[PDB]
Amino acid sequence: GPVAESWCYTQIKVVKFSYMWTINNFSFCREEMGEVIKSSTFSSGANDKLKWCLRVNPKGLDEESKDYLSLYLLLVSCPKSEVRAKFKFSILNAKGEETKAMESQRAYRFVQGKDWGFKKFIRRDFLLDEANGLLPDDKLTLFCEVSVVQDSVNISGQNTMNMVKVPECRLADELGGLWENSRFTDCCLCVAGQEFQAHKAILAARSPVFSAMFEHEMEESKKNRVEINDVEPEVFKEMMCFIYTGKAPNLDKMADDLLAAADKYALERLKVMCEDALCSNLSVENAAEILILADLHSADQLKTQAVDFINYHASDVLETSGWKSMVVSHPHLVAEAYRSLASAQC
Amino acid sequence: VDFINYHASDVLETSGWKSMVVSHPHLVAEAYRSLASAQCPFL
Amino acid sequence: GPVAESWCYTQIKVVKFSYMWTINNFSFCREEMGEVIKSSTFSSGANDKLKWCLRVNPKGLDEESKDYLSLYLLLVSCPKSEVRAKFKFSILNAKGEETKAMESQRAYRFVQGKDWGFKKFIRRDFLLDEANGLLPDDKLTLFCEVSVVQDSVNISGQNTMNMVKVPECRLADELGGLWENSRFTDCCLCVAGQEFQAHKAILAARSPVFSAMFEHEMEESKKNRVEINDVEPEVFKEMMCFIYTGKAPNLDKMADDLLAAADKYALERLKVMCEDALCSNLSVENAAEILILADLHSADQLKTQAVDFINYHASDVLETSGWKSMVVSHPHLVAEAYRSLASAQCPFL
Amino acid sequence: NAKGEETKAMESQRAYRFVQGKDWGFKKFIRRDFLLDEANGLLPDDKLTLFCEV
Repeated sequence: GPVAESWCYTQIKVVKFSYMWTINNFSFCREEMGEVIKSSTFSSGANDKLKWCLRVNPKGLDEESKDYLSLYLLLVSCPKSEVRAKFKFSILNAKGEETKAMESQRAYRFVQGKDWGFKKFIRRDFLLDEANGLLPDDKLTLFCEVSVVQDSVNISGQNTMNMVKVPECRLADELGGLWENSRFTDCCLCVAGQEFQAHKAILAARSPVFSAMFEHEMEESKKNRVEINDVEPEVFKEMMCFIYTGKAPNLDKMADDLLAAADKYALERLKVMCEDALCSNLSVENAAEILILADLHSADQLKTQAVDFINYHASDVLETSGWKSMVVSHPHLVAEAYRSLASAQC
Repeated sequence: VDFINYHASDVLETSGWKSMVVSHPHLVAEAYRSLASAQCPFL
Repeated sequence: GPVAESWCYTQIKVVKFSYMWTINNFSFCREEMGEVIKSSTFSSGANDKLKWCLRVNPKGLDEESKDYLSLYLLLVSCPKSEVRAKFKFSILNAKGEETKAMESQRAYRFVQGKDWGFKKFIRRDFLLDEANGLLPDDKLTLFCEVSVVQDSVNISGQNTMNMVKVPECRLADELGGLWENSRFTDCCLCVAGQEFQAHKAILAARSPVFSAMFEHEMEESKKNRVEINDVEPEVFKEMMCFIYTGKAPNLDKMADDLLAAADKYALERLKVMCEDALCSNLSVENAAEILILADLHSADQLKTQAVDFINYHASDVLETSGWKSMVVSHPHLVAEAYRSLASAQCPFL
Repeated sequence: NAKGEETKAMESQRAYRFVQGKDWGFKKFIRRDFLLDEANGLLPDDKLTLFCEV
C-alpha cells in the first residue's frame, strides 16, 4: 500500500430489493394465450416511490413461446425521469432452494411503464414435469432481486488537509460524567430508600412531564425529596442515564419495566427502542404478557407486530397457560386479535 | 362459532359483539380458538 | 427462504359443488332419439346465486351418439356477466365407488343458458350390459363435482412501512426551547447594560473559565455583579447561541473577536472553528494583519498557514506596507523568519 | 389536425377484454413520415393532439 497525499472514492450506491411471490391454483390458469396476471406494487425503504410489479403470461406472448412461460418485470412508479436497474430471476422448488437461475447481464434503463424480461424464460413442460418438483401442491414460487443503481458521488478525501482534529459533540459524555462526579446538585433525590444525588434543572430540561409538575406547588417545599416508587432504582439509574448521556446501553435484561416507566413518563424515543428489543424477544411462550404489556402501555406498533406474531404462530401459542391467563385477564386483547385475524387476514 | 369465524368481517361491526366482549370474557377464548387452529392458517 | 421486505400472496377463490343424481328404473326411458330429462336446480349455501342443473340424453343427440349416452351441464341462472369453471363427472358402480370418471381440463366460460358437456360420455350398450355392474337394480347414479373459479384477489403483504422509524435527536432542541422560553431564571448577568439569563451547570461544563470563579465558593454575588468587559455583549450572545443551539451562522464577519473570546474562555473547539473560518479568508493585502492576530492569539494552525502563504506569495506580500510595519515593530519576527528561511535553504551561496 | 377536425380515425372491430395490465391497440397506427409531413397539418405548431373515445 503506497502512501498517497490525495484519495478519491467513486461511490455508486446500490439498493437491493427482496421479493417473494406465490401463486395458488396455478394449474387453474383459466385462460389461453394472451393472459396477463399483475401483482401487488412493492418497494423497499428507498423513498417509497420506486414501485415495481410483475407481469406473467402463463402460456406465452407469441408463437416462439408456446412451450415457454414468459416472465416480465415492470416499473409503474418512479420519481426520477429515468432509473437504470439490473435484475435477477429465479424459481423455488419444493425444498426452497433456487433453481433455473438466469440474470439480465445489462443494467437496463427503465422508464414509466417500460417492460424488460425473458420471453423464453423457462420451458412449460419443464415446470409441468412433477418429477422435477418445481410445482409443489400447485404452488408457483418466484424469488426476484432488483438492484437499482443511482448517480455516483465522490468524497475527494485529502489525506492528513485536516491539520486539526475536529471533536464530535461532547454534550453527551460531559453530562454523563457530571452524574458520576455528582457535582452542582442543588437538591437531593431519593427513590425506594436509596439516594441518587440529582438536581431538578436538567430533569425539567429533558423530561416534559417532570417539567410540568415540578413548578406546580412542589418546588417550594418538596424539592429536597421526591417520592418515586413505581420502578426500582436499578431501572431508575438507567432512566437518568438516558436523560443525561442520551443513551441507555443496558437494554435486553430489563426492557420490560423500562417500557413500563417510559409510558408513564411519556418517553417517545424510549418506547420504540425497547419496543425493537422486544420485537426480537417475541417468542411463543412470552407473547401473552407481551400483548398484555403492549396494550397496557399503549405501544401501538408493538401491539401490531405481536398480534402478527400470534397470527403467524396461532397453531401453538394458544395452549400455553400464559395465553390462558392472558385470556382470563384481558378479553379485549383476544377481541382485538380476533378482529385482526378475521377482518385483515381472511 | 363456525358462523362467527366465517362472517366475522361483519359480526364485529355490530353492537352485539361489543356487548359480548364487555359481558362474557371467556367465550371469546373458544371463538378465537376454533378460528386459530382451523380454516385460514395457510400463511 | 430469506425474509423479503415486501411480498404478495395470490388467492383465486374456488367454490365446489358436490351433487348426487340417482334415477330409478332407467330402462323405462320411454322415448326414442331426442329425449331430454332435467334434474332439480341445485346450488350450495354460498353464494346461493349460481344455480345449476343437469341434462341427459338417454339415446343421444347426433349420429355419432347412436350408441352413446350423453351428459351435459348447463347454468340456469347467474347475476354476474360470466363465470368460468371446470367440471368432473362420474358414475358410481354397484358398491358405490367412482367408475368411468372423465373430466375436462379447460375452464369453459359459462353464461345464462349455455351448456358444456360430453356427447360421447359413455357407451350406452356398455352401461346396458350387466357384466360391468354399472347399472345396479336398474338405477343410474351420476356424481357431478364442479369447481368454480372467481375473481383473483391479492393481499399486498408488506413485512419488516419500514421498521418503526424514530424521531430526530433531541439534544439541542430541549435547550433551545428552554432558552427561547427564558424560564427558570437562575441568574441575571447585567453586562454592558444588557441583561442575559443563564444557569450554572451548563456554562460551568461548557466553559472551564466560567467554572473557575464559580469553583471559588462565591456565586450569589458573582451572578449579581459579574464583571465582563473584555468581550462585548453581542459576541457574548453569539457565544450563548453557539453553546445552546450549537451553530454560529454569522461567524465569518466576526471571526477575530470570537477568536479572542475563545482564547479568553479557553474554548479549544471554538478557537478551532474561528481558525478554520479565517483560514479561507486570506488575501494579498491583510495577510500580514492575519499573521499579527495569529501571533498575538497563539493560533498555531493559522500562523502555519500564514507562514506558508508568505513563503509562496513572497513576491507580493513583501510589497505591501503591512509587511514593512512588522519589520520595524517586531525585529524578533524578522530574525525568526530569516532563520526559518536560512535553515530551510541549506544549499546555495 | 391544425383545424381540430378528426383525421385518420381507426376503430376496433371487436370488444376486447381487459384485465389490469392488458393492452390493446394498433401498433401499425400511422406512418411516422406521414405524421411529420406538414402539408396535411398533422403536426401543428410542434403539438400532437389525440382524440380518445372509449
